[PDB]
Amino acid sequence: MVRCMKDDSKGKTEEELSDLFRMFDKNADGYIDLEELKIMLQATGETITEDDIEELMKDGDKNNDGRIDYDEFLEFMKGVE
Ligand SMILES: [Ca+2]
Ligand SMILES: [Ca+2]
Repeated sequence: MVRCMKDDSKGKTEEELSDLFRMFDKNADGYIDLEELKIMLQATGETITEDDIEELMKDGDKNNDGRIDYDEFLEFMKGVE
């Protein structure tokens, strides 16, 4: 039958991935760049270099536009290896 609260629909769809994108973003505009990503990366303990970040954007970018967005993230996260 039909429920009220409906706590069965617990499927990890793209709806949940949309949040992961905002985490990486700095100002939450919808796109990510080496400069922006370099900021969030600074929080990490290890000392990453500007060159090391280029690798993250290289494989992270699928539209060869230079930045990463929801469409790119959903594609990058949906099977990185
Ligand atoms: Ca952004
Ligand atoms: Ca792209």
